[PDB]
Amino acid sequence: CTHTENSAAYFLWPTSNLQHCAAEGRANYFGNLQKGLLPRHPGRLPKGQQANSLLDLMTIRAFHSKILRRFSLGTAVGFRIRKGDLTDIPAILVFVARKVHKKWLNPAQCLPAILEGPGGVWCDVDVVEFSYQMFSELVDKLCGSDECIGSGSQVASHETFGTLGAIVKRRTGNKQVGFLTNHHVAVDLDYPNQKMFHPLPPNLGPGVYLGAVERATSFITDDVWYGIYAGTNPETFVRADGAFIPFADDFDISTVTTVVRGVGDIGDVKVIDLQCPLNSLIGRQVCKVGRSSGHTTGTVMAYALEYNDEKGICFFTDILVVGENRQTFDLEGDSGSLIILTSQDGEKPRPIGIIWGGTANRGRLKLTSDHGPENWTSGVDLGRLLDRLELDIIITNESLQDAVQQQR
Amino acid sequence: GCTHTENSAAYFLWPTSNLQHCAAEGRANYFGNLQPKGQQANSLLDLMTIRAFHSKILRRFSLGTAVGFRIRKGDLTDIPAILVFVARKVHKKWLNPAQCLPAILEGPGGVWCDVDVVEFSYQMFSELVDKLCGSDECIGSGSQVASHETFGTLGAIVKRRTGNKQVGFLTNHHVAVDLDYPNQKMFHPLPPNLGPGVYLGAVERATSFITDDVWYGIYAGTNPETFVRADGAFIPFADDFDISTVTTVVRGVGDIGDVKVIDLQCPLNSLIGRQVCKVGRSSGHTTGTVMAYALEYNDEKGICFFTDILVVGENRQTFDLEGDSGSLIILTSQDGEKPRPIGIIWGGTANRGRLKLTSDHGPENWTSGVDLGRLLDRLELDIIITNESLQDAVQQQ
Amino acid sequence: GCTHTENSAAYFLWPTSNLQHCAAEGRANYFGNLQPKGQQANSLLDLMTIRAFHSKILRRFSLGTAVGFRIRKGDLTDIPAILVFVARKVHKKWLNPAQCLPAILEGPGGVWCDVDVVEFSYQMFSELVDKLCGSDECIGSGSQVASHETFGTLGAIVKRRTGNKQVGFLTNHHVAVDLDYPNQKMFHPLPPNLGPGVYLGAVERATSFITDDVWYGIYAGTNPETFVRADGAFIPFADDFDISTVTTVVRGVGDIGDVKVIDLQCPLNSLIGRQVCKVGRSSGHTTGTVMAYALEYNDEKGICFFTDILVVGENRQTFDLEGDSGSLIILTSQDGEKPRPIGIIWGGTANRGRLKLTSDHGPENWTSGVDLGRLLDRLELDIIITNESLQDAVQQQ
Amino acid sequence: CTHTENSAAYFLWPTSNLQHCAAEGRANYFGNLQKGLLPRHPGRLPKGQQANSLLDLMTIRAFHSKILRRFSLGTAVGFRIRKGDLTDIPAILVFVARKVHKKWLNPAQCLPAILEGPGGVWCDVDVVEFSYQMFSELVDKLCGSDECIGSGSQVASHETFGTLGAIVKRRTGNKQVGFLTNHHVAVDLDYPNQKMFHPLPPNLGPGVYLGAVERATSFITDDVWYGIYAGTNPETFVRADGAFIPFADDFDISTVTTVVRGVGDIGDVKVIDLQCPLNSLIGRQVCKVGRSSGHTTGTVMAYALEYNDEKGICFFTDILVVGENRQTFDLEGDSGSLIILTSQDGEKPRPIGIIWGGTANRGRLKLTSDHGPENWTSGVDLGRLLDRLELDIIITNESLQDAVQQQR
Ligand SMILES: Nc1ncnc2c1ncn2[C@@H]1O[C@H](COP(=O)(O)OP(=O)(O)OP(=O)(O)O)[C@@H](O)[C@H]1O
Ligand SMILES: Nc1ncnc2c1ncn2[C@@H]1O[C@H](COP(=O)(O)OP(=O)(O)OP(=O)(O)O)[C@@H](O)[C@H]1O
Ligand SMILES: Nc1ncnc2c1ncn2[C@@H]1O[C@H](COP(=O)(O)OP(=O)(O)OP(=O)(O)O)[C@@H](O)[C@H]1O
Ligand SMILES: Nc1ncnc2c1ncn2[C@@H]1O[C@H](COP(=O)(O)OP(=O)(O)OP(=O)(O)O)[C@@H](O)[C@H]1O
Ligand SMILES: [Mg+2]
Ligand SMILES: [Mg+2]
Ligand SMILES: [Mg+2]
Ligand SMILES: [Mg+2]
Repeated sequence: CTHTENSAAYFLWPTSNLQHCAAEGRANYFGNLQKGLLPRHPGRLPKGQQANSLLDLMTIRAFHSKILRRFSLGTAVGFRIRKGDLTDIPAILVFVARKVHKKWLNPAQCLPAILEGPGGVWCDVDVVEFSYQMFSELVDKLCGSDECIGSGSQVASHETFGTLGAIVKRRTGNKQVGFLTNHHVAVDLDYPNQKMFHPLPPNLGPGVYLGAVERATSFITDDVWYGIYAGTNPETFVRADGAFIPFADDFDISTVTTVVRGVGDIGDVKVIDLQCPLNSLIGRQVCKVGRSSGHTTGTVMAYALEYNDEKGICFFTDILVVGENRQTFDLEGDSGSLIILTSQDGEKPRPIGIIWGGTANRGRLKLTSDHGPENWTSGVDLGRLLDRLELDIIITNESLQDAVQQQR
Repeated sequence: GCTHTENSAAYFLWPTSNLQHCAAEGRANYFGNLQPKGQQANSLLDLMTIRAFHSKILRRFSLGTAVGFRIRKGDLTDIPAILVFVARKVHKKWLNPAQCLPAILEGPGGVWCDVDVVEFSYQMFSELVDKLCGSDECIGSGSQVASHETFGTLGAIVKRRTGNKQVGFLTNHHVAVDLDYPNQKMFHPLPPNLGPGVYLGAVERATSFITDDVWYGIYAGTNPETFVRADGAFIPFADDFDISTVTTVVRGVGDIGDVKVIDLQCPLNSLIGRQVCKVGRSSGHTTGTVMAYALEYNDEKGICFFTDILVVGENRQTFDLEGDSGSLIILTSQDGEKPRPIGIIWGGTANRGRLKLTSDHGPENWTSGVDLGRLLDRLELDIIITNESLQDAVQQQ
Repeated sequence: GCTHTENSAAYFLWPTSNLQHCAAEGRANYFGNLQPKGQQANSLLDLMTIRAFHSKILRRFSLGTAVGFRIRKGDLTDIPAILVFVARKVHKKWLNPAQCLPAILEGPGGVWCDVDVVEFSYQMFSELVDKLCGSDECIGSGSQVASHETFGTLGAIVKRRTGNKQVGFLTNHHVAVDLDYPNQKMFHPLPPNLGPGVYLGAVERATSFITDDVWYGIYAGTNPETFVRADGAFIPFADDFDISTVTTVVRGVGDIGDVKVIDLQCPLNSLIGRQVCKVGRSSGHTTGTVMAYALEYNDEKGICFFTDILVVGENRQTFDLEGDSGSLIILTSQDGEKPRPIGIIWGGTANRGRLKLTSDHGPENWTSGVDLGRLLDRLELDIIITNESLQDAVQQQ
Repeated sequence: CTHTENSAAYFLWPTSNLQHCAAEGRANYFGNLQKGLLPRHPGRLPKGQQANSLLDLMTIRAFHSKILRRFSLGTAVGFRIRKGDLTDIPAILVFVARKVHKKWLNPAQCLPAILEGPGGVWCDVDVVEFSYQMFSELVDKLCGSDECIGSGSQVASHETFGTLGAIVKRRTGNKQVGFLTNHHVAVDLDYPNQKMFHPLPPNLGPGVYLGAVERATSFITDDVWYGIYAGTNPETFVRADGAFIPFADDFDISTVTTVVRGVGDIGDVKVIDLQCPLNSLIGRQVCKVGRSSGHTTGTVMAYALEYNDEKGICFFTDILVVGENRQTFDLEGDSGSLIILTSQDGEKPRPIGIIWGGTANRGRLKLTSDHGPENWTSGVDLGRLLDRLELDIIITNESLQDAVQQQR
């Protein structure tokens, strides 16, 4: 062979947040916030100090998380939901096993309507009750009837199967062309390789060998992923689930399309800037094309969903989506699907995330009294995922052909 | 220390009165002594007396019996009848004479009735259901009440007639009781391990089975071990529970009148065929029809079991779902009178019973209800039906 | 009809006394008021008082506690001690100061004791076993007694002190009770659906949990919901049962003396370390050692549970098997006196508890026993220990 | 091909006992017995009228079966067991869920000590409490290590496996040479064929194709099998389980031995004459060589075991064996093993049965107070089984070679 490739199943597990200095760095940050707080009057809050960004909301939530998570199942940041509808009121969402009348809650349990954080920036606190295939020509094509491979296509390891998310290329090294899907779909620890096939692996049925997972990430610290401390727990991780599969050397890349079937041509990834106005993400209509539920549409309901489970480990998921018109946004098997902003002004729809859709990252949510609870879906921030995997999205077939010729 | 006395032990009483020789011989003597233009049955007592006397031939090739009105082509008649439930109703051509049920039975004293054959076997969302399950500012009939593992519906606001005369509520036995626990604490709408809620109190007393002669005042059959399913539980409100948050209204129904005793000697149509309703935590407000009374057991034990009230929901819809256990069964208003409660739903629904009425539809669910007048007597409870009477009951505890 | 009155309903009482504010405040007031050459504990009361006062720090990193004598290198000492049960006993090098248990605790009044750490967790064939299981011409302590699904051992011949003063027997609660059944009939040795046997009678009354202050006469701990596992059931003999076939002897032991009350103020070695025996339907005659008293709960409820007696069988053999539930725990004769019963086996054994004593052997089974004196008081029963006293009891029913 | 073979899975099920005349024939027999009974005194029974045969005992049992089976789990005929030992006292054995003292039984339940039947013949009634691998060089050889096939060898269909019982030849038709095993081991209804292999079928491991089941019987009426009515039920059947497998046309019969390994050369089948003295069967020591437990020894404890289960169907099993010295006589997998009388006077051991060892034909029995219950085994009467299948046993290798040359 020409160059040396890694020939070992090799695993690195996080230890940085377990260094006394790394925990002290987080403790010092919140100690600083606490030392300077000087909370405002028993009273009125100025409008210019109202939170106006994801980062504004996430810092208020982190600062007040002990009281917030004492009698709740989780929190996220977004807009207050009132009578089932999104308002334009910036808010921390507090998820509860069941919303009950104030009269059945002592004052310690009853959430406040307003929280003021460090620097005087304040926001609303909203209470949301919360818990943790299709037949069409499109679904047929995604699962094997189509002459091309692309976003939405079924991708299968020996064990599980999911949805190809995007056509991508490595920024460094061999600069190989491949695809992005989620890590759980693509990986099984009982095997030394992770081969992927479309539509099925040889033990289960017909299919072409697409290539094998080269690298994948599951957990990333919040301070590395978001650039801030998103909570006070020294062990805080984002489920940054993602796997990169370089196309096999004898796989015909001319069968790959960069089009998202059912959507059309998409634009470049839209990064989530934590400092821009909330309404460029929260409340935006999204769509996804998956091998299980085909094309669906939904609403981004919240960002940076937090969950505290068995040990003193805090877990974040980036994007919370609910399907429109009381239809589920996804099903099991849609994991890896691209989460795409629908066009507002005629611009190409742009991807913002990839469906996580896994172990505990699908559940139910209650919005109205006249109808049953609704499924919610979780997504990983795509701009951040591409950064950690060091990949670029390829959005045109002309750019795909250039990228193939430029592999080394 | 404390001022008054109350339960400090989980203490169980089990029935033994019917196992006495003299008790069984009294029952055998009654029937042994007893053994067509006959002044034909006009009351529940008349039908139950005929069925008890003929229970042996009736139970031989059947799944159980009840009393009511003959059902013909799926419609209730006004013909007084013993209903005989069978696993499958088949043409008379396929039955030997011993198996084919009669059309008429004559009982002691010449009182007679008809015999009818019925084929038989043993979540909703709304603003109302949301109020019952935690969104309302009050607790009352229909509210979700929860033990650590099981959930049901509060039936009535009640007061004990004796002892500490405590105010509390009535619900069903095993919505309220978990045998892994030494106490029986109940919450609205959820226990703390599952979600938020107010601690209501704990079960103080409950009853499950009662002998037929004590419950009905008559021998309901020839089996010396005959019992009635009487699964009711009484929960006194906790010392720190604010009873000013309690309503005596039945939301979705309104103010109710006093309990309507089921008198076995009154005309059959004052109970059979009557329209009823219920407000429950799972299905909200539903409407149904009383189809039968005093249904027997078919569970192979060797022991007769009775259930008081059989209800089928109107327009082929289910009258109750699981979680409606404990809801009040209420006679709907007919001539302007306040609706009056006659029973309480016995939970069921782990293995539902269904009955076949017409050939063009599948079988329909049926609901069991416990006779409320008799249940209140056995637990020595008075129902409280106005908020002013409730304030009085609180002061008198 | 009948002449005397008896139970006609399955009726359940559940404890609520400890849920009163005044009851819990009395307990909190007692301990709040309370808060090394100290006249060091000499009785069960002394140890239980120290353990209750320090229960919070003791229960923080432990699976439960009991009182007795320190165990050192697997052998019982005569050193009065609180035993602290842990999931695994580890070297002090691996414990922070908050976790490492003390060696000495001083309680109210300066009374002190030792603190000991024990690692812990929650068929035989013979001529005797054949006699107990149906081959003997008599029924007595040790005989197999069976419900429709569960089987156990008859504990004692007893008489009710009040009401009908009926003669019957004492056994454990859930050998005797099946919650699917309205009655609780028991047979020797098998119910009719399984094999031949004589109908003994049915359960009349039973108790499972009792508050600690009512059972022990003291607060056994700081938890306002503290209960004792008191699972005993009383079965009056059936009207047609021939009590002349009943013996008061304990086969394999002999004539027993009266129940030996466990007095909390007497010296510890009159109970702790005492040799005991038991005659049970599954393991026949076994011998064991009383290792501890008043063991606490560790079951995460939020509720303290107590068990009275902890027994480990001698020579590394099990003291009981499943089916021995209900056997009498009897102090063996030491100076010629008749053996005297002190407890009754609480069944267990679905998920046995074991404790580690030495490093060269696996963990050993331990047996739970219920304090017999207190159980008899709570069910208002007198034990009958001679056949002449039994004839008297029969005549006086 | 030369001659025509059956090319269909074809099933015949008994209907004869359902004819009104066949039920009347049985009813008339017991009606005759009842009409003439004239029972003896409240008292003494003559010795010359004491039952002295299997047939004597079986007729007393049939005549009195209503009272016998009212409070019992089954009956058999044999010798009274007293304090765990066989006596020489002819008796009906009555099997009970548990033996209890008389004092716990009303007089209706308590069995009598004596029963007198038609003709004045009488017998004892005995009460018995009752309910429903190994590593050695021999077991290795039986399961595949041996160079030969013979009695005791493992024989496997695709699903189950058992023990080859005897080398046999058909009395009629093609007169093919093959082997006898039990029907349940050899047969599965989901397949059209029943191929048998030693030691394993191809889906499970290595093995040679032995041939396929040609014919098998499961249930035979008592009056056909025993030559008498063994009970009053118009639906009475013997579990006459047996399957005949002719050796495949390309199977090398020179690999077959007629020796019973661990026993030696055996004699001809010993028929069970229902009129001969009881002690030529009851109480006799037996042995069996099976693929699961190898060579074991046991005692014939009883004959014509009766069982009444769900419908009004009475079932008989011929031979009841208990292992010696509290060792189990067989295990699952020994089904089909030959049940052989050990030598008394130096004569070759002779086979009397074949282990049924199946659905409900193994259970436990209590004999002593100082020890736990013991396993019992069931066998099918071999002389009768060979008659119904029309087969002869081959007991010498010289006779085997003659039989092969004489196949047509
Ligand atoms: N810890 C809690 N658990 C459950 N319910 C709670 C809790 N704290 C508050 N609530 C309920 O949530 C209510 C506030 O809900 P929320 O903040 O969503 O109001 P809103 O957005 O103005 O209106 P809407 O309820 O229609 O969304 C309180 O009035 C109370 O009934
Ligand atoms: N033991 C039995 N098991 C099953 N079916 C029986 C049995 N005995 C009678 N039947 C059937 O039930 C019929 C009687 O039905 P039933 O008494 O309900 O009549 P109906 O009320 O006049 O009419 P409908 O069938 O419309 O209700 C018999 O004619 C026979 O076909
Ligand atoms: N919370 C705890 N969990 C587990 N092990 C503990 C804990 N606290 C103390 N220990 C261990 O138990 C030891 C004390 O044991 P213990 O009191 O039984 O001593 P001993 O009776 O003198 O000797 P022996 O170990 O022979 O019984 C400590 O030295 C420590 O190793
Ligand atoms: N229906 C029955 N169910 C259970 N046990 C019974 C029944 N009828 C009788 N017995 C018991 O069986 C006893 C008779 O047993 P059996 O006929 O085996 O006696 P045996 O052979 O002389 O002695 P051994 O009991 O030592 O075998 C009776 O005394 C009685 O205790
Ligand atoms: Mg809201
Ligand atoms: Mg009808
Ligand atoms: Mg120690
Ligand atoms: Mg015997």
